[PDB]
Amino acid sequence: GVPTYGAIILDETLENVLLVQGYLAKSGWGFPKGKVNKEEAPHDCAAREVFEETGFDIKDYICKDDYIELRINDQLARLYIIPGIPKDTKFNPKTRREIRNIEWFSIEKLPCHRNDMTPKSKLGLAPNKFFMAIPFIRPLRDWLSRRFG
Ligand SMILES: c1csc(-c2ncc[nH]2)c1
Repeated sequence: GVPTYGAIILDETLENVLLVQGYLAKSGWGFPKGKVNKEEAPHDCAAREVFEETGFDIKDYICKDDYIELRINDQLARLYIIPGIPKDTKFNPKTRREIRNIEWFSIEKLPCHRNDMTPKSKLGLAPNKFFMAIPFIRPLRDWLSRRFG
């Protein structure tokens, strides 16, 4: 799989994160990210995808060692951590044919797993509009604990 790169953008209080909503297969809410181009450097892919999806330029704020990286079905996804972006920042995507909406969400209110259906004696998980974000929520909480207490 081609690796993906993007960002976890937080506000000044460290309470809230920035999610984007796409269309169709990407119909729920997720962190802004995308596939790396041939010969493009990881920090440059992250800034590019985040600028296309949100209109905000992170290049001056990336810290090369501050990220969370997960492998999901043998595809690597890395999101650079970008704290202290004011909640009154105007975000506007390039690509409104790809992005429906852009919003701030409370970190403590986001799920870090989906719910089962063991009320109904049925296997699997119930749908959740935060599917794409879920896998990063517990590692982000643990990384904020370590770096800021
Ligand atoms: C693939 C992309 S996100 C994802 C996931 N979210 C929650 C559990 N697995 C799998």
